[PDB]
Amino acid sequence: SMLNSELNTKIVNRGKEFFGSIEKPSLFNKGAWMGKAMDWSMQNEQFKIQMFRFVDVFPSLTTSKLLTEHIREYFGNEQDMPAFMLNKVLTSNIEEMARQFIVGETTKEAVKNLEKLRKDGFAAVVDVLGEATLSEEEAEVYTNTYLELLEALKKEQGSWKGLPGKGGDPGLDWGHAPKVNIAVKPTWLFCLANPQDFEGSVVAILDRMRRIFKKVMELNGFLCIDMESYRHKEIILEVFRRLKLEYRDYPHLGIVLQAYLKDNDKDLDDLLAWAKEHKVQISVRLVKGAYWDYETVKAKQNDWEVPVWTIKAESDAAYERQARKILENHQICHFACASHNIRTISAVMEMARELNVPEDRYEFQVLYGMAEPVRKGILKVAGRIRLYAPYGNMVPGMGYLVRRLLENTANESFLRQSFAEDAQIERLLEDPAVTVERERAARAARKGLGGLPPFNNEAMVDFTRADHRAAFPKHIAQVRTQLGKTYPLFINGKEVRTNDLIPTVNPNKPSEVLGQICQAGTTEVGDAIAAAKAAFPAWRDTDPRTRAEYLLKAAQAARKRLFELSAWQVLEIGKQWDQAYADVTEAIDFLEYYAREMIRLGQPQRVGHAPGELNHYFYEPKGVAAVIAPWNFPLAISMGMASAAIVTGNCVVFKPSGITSIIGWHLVELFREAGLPEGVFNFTPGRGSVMGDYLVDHPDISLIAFTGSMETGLRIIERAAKVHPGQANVKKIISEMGGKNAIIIDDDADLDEAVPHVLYSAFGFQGQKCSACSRVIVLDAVYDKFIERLVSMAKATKVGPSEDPANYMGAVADDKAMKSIKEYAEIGKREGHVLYESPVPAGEGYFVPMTIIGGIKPEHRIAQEEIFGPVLAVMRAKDFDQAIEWANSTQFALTGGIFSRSPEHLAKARREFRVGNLYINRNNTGALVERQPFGGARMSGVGTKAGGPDYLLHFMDPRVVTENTMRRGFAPIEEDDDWVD
Amino acid sequence: NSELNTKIVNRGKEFFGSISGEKPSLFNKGAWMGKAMDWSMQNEQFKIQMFRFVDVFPSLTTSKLLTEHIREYFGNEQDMPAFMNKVLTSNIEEMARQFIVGETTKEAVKNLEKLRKDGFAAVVDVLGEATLSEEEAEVYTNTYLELLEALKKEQGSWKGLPGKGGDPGLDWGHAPKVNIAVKPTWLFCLANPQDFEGSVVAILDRMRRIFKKVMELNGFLCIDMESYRHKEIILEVFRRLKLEYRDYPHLGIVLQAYLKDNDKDLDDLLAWAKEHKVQISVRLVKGAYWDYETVKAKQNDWEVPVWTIKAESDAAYERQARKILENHQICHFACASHNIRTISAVMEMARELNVPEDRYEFQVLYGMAEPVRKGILKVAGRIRLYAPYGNMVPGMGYLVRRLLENTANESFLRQSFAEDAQIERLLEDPAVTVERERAARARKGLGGLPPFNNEAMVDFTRADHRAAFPKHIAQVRTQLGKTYPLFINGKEVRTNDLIPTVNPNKPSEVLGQICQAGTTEVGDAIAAAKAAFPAWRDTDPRTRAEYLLKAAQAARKRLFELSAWQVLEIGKQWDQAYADVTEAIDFLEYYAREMIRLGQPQRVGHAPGELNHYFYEPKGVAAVIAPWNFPLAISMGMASAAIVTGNCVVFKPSGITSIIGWHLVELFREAGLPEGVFNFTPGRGSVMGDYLVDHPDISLIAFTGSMETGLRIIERAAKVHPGQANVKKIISEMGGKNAIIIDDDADLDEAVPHVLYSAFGFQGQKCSACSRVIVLDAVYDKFIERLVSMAKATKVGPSEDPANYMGAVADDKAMKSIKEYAEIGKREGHVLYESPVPAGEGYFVPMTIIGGIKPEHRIAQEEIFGPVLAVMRAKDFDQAIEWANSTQFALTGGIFSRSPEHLAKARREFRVGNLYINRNNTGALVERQPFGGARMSGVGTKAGGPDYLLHFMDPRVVTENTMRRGFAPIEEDDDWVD
Ligand SMILES: Cc1cc2nc3c(=O)[nH]c(=O)nc-3n(C[C@H](O)[C@H](O)[C@H](O)COP(=O)(O)OP(=O)(O)OC[C@H]3O[C@@H](n4cnc5c(N)ncnc54)[C@H](O)[C@@H]3O)c2cc1C
Repeated sequence: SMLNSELNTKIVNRGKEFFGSIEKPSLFNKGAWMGKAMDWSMQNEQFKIQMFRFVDVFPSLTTSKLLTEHIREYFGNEQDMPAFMLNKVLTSNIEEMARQFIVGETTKEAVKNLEKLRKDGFAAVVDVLGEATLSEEEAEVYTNTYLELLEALKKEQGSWKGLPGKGGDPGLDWGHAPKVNIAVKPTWLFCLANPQDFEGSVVAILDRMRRIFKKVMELNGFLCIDMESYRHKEIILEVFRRLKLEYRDYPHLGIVLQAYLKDNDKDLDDLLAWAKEHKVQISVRLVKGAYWDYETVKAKQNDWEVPVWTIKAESDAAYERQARKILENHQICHFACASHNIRTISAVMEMARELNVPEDRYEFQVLYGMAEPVRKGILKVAGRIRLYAPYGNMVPGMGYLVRRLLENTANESFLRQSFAEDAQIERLLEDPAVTVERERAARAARKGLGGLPPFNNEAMVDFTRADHRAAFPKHIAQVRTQLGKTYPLFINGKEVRTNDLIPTVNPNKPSEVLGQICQAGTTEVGDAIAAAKAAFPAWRDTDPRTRAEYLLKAAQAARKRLFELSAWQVLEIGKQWDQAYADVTEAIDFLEYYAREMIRLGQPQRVGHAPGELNHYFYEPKGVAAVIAPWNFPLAISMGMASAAIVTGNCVVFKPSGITSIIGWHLVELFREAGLPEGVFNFTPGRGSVMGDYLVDHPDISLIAFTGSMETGLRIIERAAKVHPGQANVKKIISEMGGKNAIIIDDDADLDEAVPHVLYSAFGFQGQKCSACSRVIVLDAVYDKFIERLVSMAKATKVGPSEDPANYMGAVADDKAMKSIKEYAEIGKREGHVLYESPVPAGEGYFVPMTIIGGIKPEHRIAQEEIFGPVLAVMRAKDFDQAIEWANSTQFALTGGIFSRSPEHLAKARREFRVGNLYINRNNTGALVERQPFGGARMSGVGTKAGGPDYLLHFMDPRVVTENTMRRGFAPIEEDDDWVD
Repeated sequence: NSELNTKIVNRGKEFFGSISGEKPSLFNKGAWMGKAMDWSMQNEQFKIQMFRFVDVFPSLTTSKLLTEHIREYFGNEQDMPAFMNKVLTSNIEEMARQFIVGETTKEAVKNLEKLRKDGFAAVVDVLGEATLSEEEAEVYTNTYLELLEALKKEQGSWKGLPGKGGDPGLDWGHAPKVNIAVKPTWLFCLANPQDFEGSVVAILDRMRRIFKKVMELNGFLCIDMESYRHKEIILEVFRRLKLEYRDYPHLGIVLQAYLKDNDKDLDDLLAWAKEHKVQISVRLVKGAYWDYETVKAKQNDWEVPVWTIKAESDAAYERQARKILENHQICHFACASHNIRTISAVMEMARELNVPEDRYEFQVLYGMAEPVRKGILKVAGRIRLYAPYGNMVPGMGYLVRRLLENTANESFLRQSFAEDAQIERLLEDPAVTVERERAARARKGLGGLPPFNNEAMVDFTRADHRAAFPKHIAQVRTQLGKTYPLFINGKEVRTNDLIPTVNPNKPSEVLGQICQAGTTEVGDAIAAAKAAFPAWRDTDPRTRAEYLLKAAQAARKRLFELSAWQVLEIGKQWDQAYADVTEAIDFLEYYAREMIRLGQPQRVGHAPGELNHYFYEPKGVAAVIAPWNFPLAISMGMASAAIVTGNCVVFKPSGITSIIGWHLVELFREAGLPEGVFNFTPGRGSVMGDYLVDHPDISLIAFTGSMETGLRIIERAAKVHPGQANVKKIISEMGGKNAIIIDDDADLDEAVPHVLYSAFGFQGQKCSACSRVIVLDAVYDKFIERLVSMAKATKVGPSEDPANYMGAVADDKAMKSIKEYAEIGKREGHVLYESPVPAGEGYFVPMTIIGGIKPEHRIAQEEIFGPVLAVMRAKDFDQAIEWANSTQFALTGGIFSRSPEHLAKARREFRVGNLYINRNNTGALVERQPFGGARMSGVGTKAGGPDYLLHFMDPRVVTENTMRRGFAPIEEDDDWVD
């Protein structure tokens, strides 16, 4: 509009006067060493990656040997290094870089330097550096540091003259602002902060934030609650709202809001409306946001909507739009403009003039140590400028430095464009709404096959959503209205009841009987095999695209029942909410992936190129498949094995585990809803002592798909090898048989990541995963530090019923598992030494303590035998060679992990740590279809990888038809013929 | 010459002018044939339907067969072109009569006289189904004798065709009135340059009988030229018959200008005639087998023997016609062509060389190119019609060839009379056409390697290939008597248990002595392979593939030598031995390329912040237990596949082909393969067989052999013993009981020799061999008569003599086992044929055919692995399929059928691992026919195909979280936001 253009002219002219008054920030001073290192990082993305990852690992390089080797592995030798580049050249320069952005390493030093900044005319908001909070003790250390800082500031602020203002209180900064202002990171107050336990996380954080806030109010100071990643945004908003209402008359409490979030337009509207409704005032520090790359990656990894804008100008436009909304509401909402962008700052200054906002309702904030000319200009133009000033230990100071280097050298950074790229000032001061429309239009100007979308994994449950948080209590309650049923066999499209019933109960409350399961005798199993055999010829002759359609229909049937199917798993086998939902989404992924794989593999392909001849290569099913499924992934692996057999043209006789037979019945419901032909899927739970060998030995079985224990799998393999009278085929074995999986913790591991990932790998679903970490192999010189943090984090977690989301893990599968795991725990405590043994609930339930045992060596039984429970063995390796040797010292080879930031050690692990799925710098559990096709060799399996592009072939046999096309000396010319044209 | 070329173009222009727009009957769109060919020429799919229908038509001998084939080829009435049941039968029969001068000798003679009254001479040809026996050769021979006796009685009453001078009793004053053409291979059912001398003699002896009768009436005999396979044979028949009757002028030979060889062949033949002071006659043609020769050569990696630009054949024709005309004193000339440019060229060159008219005449095929025929009559006056006569069944096959000829895209007749091609282009000097076309002309590999191609088959059209086997067999006999040790960890290990290996066709000939490994030595070889495995596994896949490539080049340089060893050690025929070695080479070249393709880790998934790479790992030590019947091919295939995938091999060759097994030692050592990667441990199964299979350090077993042993291995290998690292992977091929179905509409000219070769090639010792031929009721009696009659022509004897079809079986144990099966089968069904065998030493089993066999019989179920063929009589096609599927095996199968419905039913329900349509069911090639089956024939692994190497490995995934401190590198295939 006309008015829009007139204000834009004022902003652009203010930005022009801003640039004209300024000279480069010190980070862009290419005379200094950090300016040279950053200049080459901005020209060479390969070097940027090396340098920034080096600074990240640098604080763990605690010996001369670690440091020298990492320097060579990251940067090469002295020949390949850049001109400005050893153990002294980098160490002093990197440490000097990190000190550029921190106001001190101790509280006393920080307070002295904060006083110096005041005499230069700058206010401050003080922040405490820290490694990630992984325990209650660490949360207390962080909390008590703020309390210590506030006590030091309390004794000094009385002697500080307020920064000069235009009027008001000469004891206050600019006449109105509190002299003491601190910022706190909420998740640093609770190591288990997680919206899966929303109330518990809010309360734990609020209780510590309240203790800090009371001290702040005694000082008449300001507390700002910082905003972190999207995972915790709603938690943090709720902490702010509760604390504000507890002290409704105290004005000096702020919250950060992130303009790069699509949610923020609504979140700001909501918070303003909420403050009006409750008749309180608030303060907002508006930022763009600090986690852009992380949010984009994390959402894409989980098929979630990306919560951030992804055109940089959209964040700039959102900031100016949201800053206007705050300034319009200045009577209720104090404003802190937190940006280094001259356009953004100039826009806020002119909007404040347009809206005639009193100066005591807005101030400007920049980070200590950067954008100095923008900082000096704000001081000279506005006069109210506060530095965000972190202080503390150099180890988290190094991580902070990396984030600042990333911020300043980003391709889209306003600072880089202004002071490194010689950008045109007109384009820099452009209305970002104009930039948005241009970038969108340019963008407006992976494919599937056969009209189907490409494969994508089904979205994980998203507990940032109120509706997802509410769904599990709702659907667990709805499931409890349908208990007590008798589940029959399902054979040839008919329900068949038998007189032999086995109850299935809640492992966390065994007095809760969920239903009764009919058991098949050998007669009923034989009927199921016969029905599968009779259905096989017409199913085999069904078009592969048509067979795949049944799987797609079953996938949509499960997708529509996702929370219901999950709730059943919570009760029948003690899955935690996330674990249950991930089991159902994996089942859906198998269906969607195997449908597409059969479509891909179902068309015959010409092979060879000789003329006068056509050879077509294609696949045939085998016949009847016995599918013997585990309880620990009761829908995922059951549906994967069964649907793979079915879509490739076989018919299935399915034995679910005797303790997850209701989940097994879900397969019946899903295939029935898909309209699958009768006999193609038959459901025969039964007693292995009655019908187990019968099923495996039967001459009409052509394939056995099994996931379970090594002892049972090896026995099945032995028995299936025999060809009985009337047996058409050599029986094909698809077998997955578990593991004894290790994670290696290298000297240079990032323990803030390694500790929580190891804890989840070991104790997620109380360790009942073939992929679970049961050995953590820790390098000698990091052992004591790692186990202290691991044990301290373990002590914060609670063991209890899985329907309660506050519990980390709960009861194991049944009484037999409990007895067997407890025996293994006693064996392990005699082999090594107990480091942690959790409390468990009193009363009923198959509870085994969360157990960590140290001093374990490869000779020990709990270093070799799969326990399948919450028992973690900690092993102390003398060097990295022994760590790999120990990792490889079992009969198994299923999964493994390594936390290391050494290129040489990672290369050695990739080559020699020969598990079927090796994970680098993350947990070794949670494989996804297509991304991590899953399975191993040695005693862990027969080298079949479910969820990958080699799997379906195992359910089939190849066939070739060769035709001589020549008649009377002529043959049709075919497209791919080798000919003479 | 430009002036000569202008005279030729003007001569052609007058020719087209004198034709007056007339079209040959095949291009007359007012007639039914013209409409059918018009639509065939506009619609390639209909051409295929109509031409294949005319081919199958003579076998549609019942009303049901006919009705069903019409519907299957053409659809229902609504789906048919307008010009289109009894109407179809009569129109096709009328088409065939257009090209045939009669059905009986008396009718042919009467119609040849009518031709004379219209001014045309003739050369008479006898129609016949393919000669598949000596009796059929005698019928064909005696038909020419009968024709000549009839012509002898008539020719004296024929006034000679008018000429300008010479003898009034001869045609045009000089040509004999009786002129016949004979197809040499119709005189011998086993004509094959692999037995060059035997083929020449057999053909020559019958050709001489015909020639004597020809000379008795002062007639002309022309020896026609057939496919390139027999070209040198036929040239040699002509030269010998010429020299036996050096003074008799009226003997001709056909030469084909579409052959690259023909410039030299014509020159050689003229020089030969000058050297021997004889005269010759040449009927120069372009050639009748062009599509076949191009296909056959491409199928065998042979140089295509024909020019492949059509103008090159035209240019060769004019060049070679000039050469003949220049040599008219020695060489009489028949210009056999329907091409007005070609004809005009010959006319003008003869005029410019002043060639006497008695030294050249013109020939066309009866019933086609009618305006061309008439124009030659008018301008030249000396025009002879090639006139076949005889039975309608071969008459239909001849009709198809004529329809193909007339409607070809490059046909001069199609271009002139269907396509309205420009006259100036039609009459252009074809040398100018060649240059323009060659100018216009002016499959890839991966990583600097050429694409995979199968190694060329031995080519016995070449004198050097025919001479190589006797020379290399003799060299092998200078190498007999050696002791062959074990080969373990790069070292020779001798034991004191020696087993001789002898020639199965002459057991008194001892080829050598083979050391036997005990369990100690097998344990040592397993230990050596296990110790070599870590560094071999860590060797780059491209480097491992390089050892296979070097081994293939080492074998290629020794091809005839390696072949000769197999002739003597296991009784391979020359072709079978060479094919064994080329298949070994193919495995090496193919698996090298496959490992290069599979050796690179691939990114899987597309999520950012994450890299997943999917790749493969070897297993460890592989036991390789190889058969004697493909002793280099399958040994090298199984061993090289295990090796290239990063495993190490302990290899047990068969106890009766251990010298061939030692060739793997020689080849891998020449390639420089690291020690311990390949270990050679022949041994007694009763001493070390279970020990090798049971051993805990074995991770994979690759086996080809009997079902009984394969199933034993599968059972024992499933056990996991203390210290065993892996569940043992089985790669197993266990033989078959393979059937070929002969449908009612089968082309028996093709089916009979393909069944014979499938059943008796390498005396039936192939897992793929046809041991059951399932024949539809209504064609049973005719099929077995022709099969037995062909079998009777073949000879059983030593494989080093190429005259023998098959020879001795593998050893004394096999001979006794097979002979016992033959006796069992003779009590179940009824003997149809039992060949003679040589007297004296040798493990000979008669070539044996037994009829009346039913699925309940032992020899319809049990694999005999020898020259014993069961013939089964099925009452209908459903029963034929049911009987084909009635065994416990499912390895190979064949069907001869020209019914789309029956072929579709076979493709779906005849569920063998390798089904072959209208050809033999043996002889699978790498990549073209990946080989192997399920049921009791194997575990679904297919050697020579793109799924095979994965069976020697296990997959592995590395997943890396690439995010540090909130940032990750962006990778090319990331799902991102730009
Ligand atoms: C009386 C007589 C007897 C014959 N006897 C025999 C015989 O015993 N053996 C024999 O092999 N043939 C024989 N032929 C020849 C054969 O049957 C064809 O009639 C003849 O080749 C057609 O040649 P053209 O000059 O009539 O027609 P055109 O249309 O001029 O020439 C067609 C010919 O060119 C050749 N040709 C087609 N495409 C290509 C290409 N892409 N590249 C290179 N060359 C190509 C083929 O030879 C084809 O037949 C005989 C022909 C006649 C008239």
